Amino acid sequence: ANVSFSLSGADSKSYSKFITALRKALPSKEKVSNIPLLLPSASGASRYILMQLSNYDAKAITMAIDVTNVYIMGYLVNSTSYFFNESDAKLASQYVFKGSTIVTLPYSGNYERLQNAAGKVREKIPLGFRAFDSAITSLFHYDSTAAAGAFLVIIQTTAEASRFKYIEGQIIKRIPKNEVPSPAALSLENEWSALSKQIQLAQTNNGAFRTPVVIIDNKGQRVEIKDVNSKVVTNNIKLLLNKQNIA
Ligand SMILES: *[C@@H]1O[C@H](CO)[C@@H](O)[C@H](O)[C@H]1NC(C)=O
Ligand SMILES: *[C@@H]1O[C@H](CO)[C@@H](O)[C@H](O)[C@H]1NC(C)=O
Ligand SMILES: *[C@@H]1O[C@H](CO)[C@@H](O)[C@H](O)[C@H]1NC(C)=O
Repeated sequence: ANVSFSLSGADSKSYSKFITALRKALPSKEKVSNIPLLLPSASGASRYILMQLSNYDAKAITMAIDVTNVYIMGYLVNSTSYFFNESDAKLASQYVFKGSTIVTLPYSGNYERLQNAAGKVREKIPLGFRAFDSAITSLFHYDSTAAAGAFLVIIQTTAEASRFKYIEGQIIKRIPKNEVPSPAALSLENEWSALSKQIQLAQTNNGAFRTPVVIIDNKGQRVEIKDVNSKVVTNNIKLLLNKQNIA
């Protein structure tokens, strides 16, 4: 695997080192406003990196991540791989976990689909170390009725934390006790592509966003980000979705 993390003996520093390693494992040819810009495209196997995760009992699964968007495609346990039911995952299955028995999951990997499958919205799914441990166990034995919920936990704990310092911070605060994420965290998840797009457009607009991005803050209030001097841009977002993959 290109990156790996083990919950056994982990603390806030080992988690942060892992997230930092995930961010550096993603290819990038340039930075925009000091933030690494993801590749507009990649071909073959080079389009994916592998992330190995082990729970407290040392049971491990390996997940494949699409480097152009940090989306999880599927995962491998024993000699069976499971991929989301969507075209990008179907393509990924042609290049990773070669030789494994490929199982197609009954849902795609976007949040709306996963929430419906799990029967619960992100606002009510606890995150933290024990939740992470529990999610890995569910996928390790492929408990089909818990998989969607397990993906919701893992995606936010890895992919979303790699995209935003604030979300990385949310997991750290939840190490001693699981707790649902804040509305602010979910707001950043939903606006990642919009923020990525505006930061790139701002480059030929003297730092100002063409269209303000609206999120909600830690106090539950509506806040507008309209320029690259915002704290969200200088000290929060850590990866940018390439504009060619937005609109
Ligand atoms: C990820 O690991 C694979 C397998 O060793 C390697 O071929 C590939 O170059 C790595 N990708 C990156 C960008 O680290
Ligand atoms: C995947 O989704 C398609 C519709 O987009 C459906 O026809 C197919 O049966 C699904 N496969 C699985 C594994 O559920
Ligand atoms: C993988 O093998 C382990 C050890 O036999 C087993 O506990 C686990 O359920 C298997 N996972 C799947 C999804 O088959």
